[PDB]
Amino acid sequence: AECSVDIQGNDQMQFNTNAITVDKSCKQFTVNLSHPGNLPKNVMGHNWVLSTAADMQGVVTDGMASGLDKDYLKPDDSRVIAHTKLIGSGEKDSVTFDVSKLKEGEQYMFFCTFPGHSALEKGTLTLK
Ligand SMILES: [Cu+2]
Repeated sequence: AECSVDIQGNDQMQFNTNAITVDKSCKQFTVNLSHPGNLPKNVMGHNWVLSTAADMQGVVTDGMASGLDKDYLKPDDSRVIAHTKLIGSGEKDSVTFDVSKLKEGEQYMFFCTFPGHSALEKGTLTLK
């Protein structure tokens, strides 16, 4: 949509897109994560996290390492640019971020930090 994307995380851990293109015109960008299916947060929770492609592994490891209670995102982790909370089936959440935080020509990956989910739930964000 205009400066927004509606992305989904389903019970067979996949995202409904794998490519997000944020236009330079947008001053803010909004992602609305929604979760269809019936499998609950502790078994198939999802979240939308944004970092540079280089930082990704690290955010994922230190988030995995931090636990359900901390929604698998290490607290005040400087590498995560924007993130939603972890949601189970039937939940929704959105995050708007400053597009001026995205550097032109850098590689940004979006992903889900919940254990084992990044292997299929992750894609690219490109700021044109
Ligand atoms: Cu996930």
